[PDB]
Amino acid sequence: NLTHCRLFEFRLCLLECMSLTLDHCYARCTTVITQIHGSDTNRFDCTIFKTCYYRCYVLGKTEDHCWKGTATSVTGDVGDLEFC
Amino acid sequence: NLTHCRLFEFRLCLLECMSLTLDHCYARCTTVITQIHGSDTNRFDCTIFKTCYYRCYVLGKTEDHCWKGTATSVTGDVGDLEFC
Repeated sequence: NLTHCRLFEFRLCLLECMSLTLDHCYARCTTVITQIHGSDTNRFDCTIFKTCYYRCYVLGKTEDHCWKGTATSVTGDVGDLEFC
Repeated sequence: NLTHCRLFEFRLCLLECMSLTLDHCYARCTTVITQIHGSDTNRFDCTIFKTCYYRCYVLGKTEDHCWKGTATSVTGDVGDLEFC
C-alpha cells in the first residue's frame, strides 16, 4: 500500500548521506526523493512510516532494527504511531 | 525555533487546497513549500509539528483547534508525539 512512498530509495539516500557524516540528512534526502519521484512521496502515510522509522533511530536503537521493525509492522495508518 | 519550517505558509497552502476540495493536500503543500524554500522545511522537527497537527485533524478534531493547539504546545521535539 506504500509503493508510492519510495521508502527504500529514501533509506538508501539516508544511509549514504549519514555515511558521509552530512548535516540534516532526513531533510536533504526528503528533498531529493521529492525531486526525483514527485509529490506522492510526501503523503501523510509516507510521513507516518518515516516518522516511526526515524524516531526509533533517533531514540538510540539501530538503523537496521528500526527499518525492519517499521517495515514489518507499519502500514502508514495514523494509529500506527502508538506502537511503532 | 521552528521558523525554518515555514509553517504559516504551509497552512496557507493547505487551507486553500482544502477550500478547492483537492486530493492529497498534505502531499501537495509539502511539495510546494520545499520547492519554494528548500530542504530546511523537511527537517524532522518540522515533521514532528506537522504530524501532531494533521493527526489531530485526521482523527476528527476541527482543523483550526488542531493548528492552534499544536502551535502553542509543540516545539518539534521527538517526545512531543507522546501528548500532542
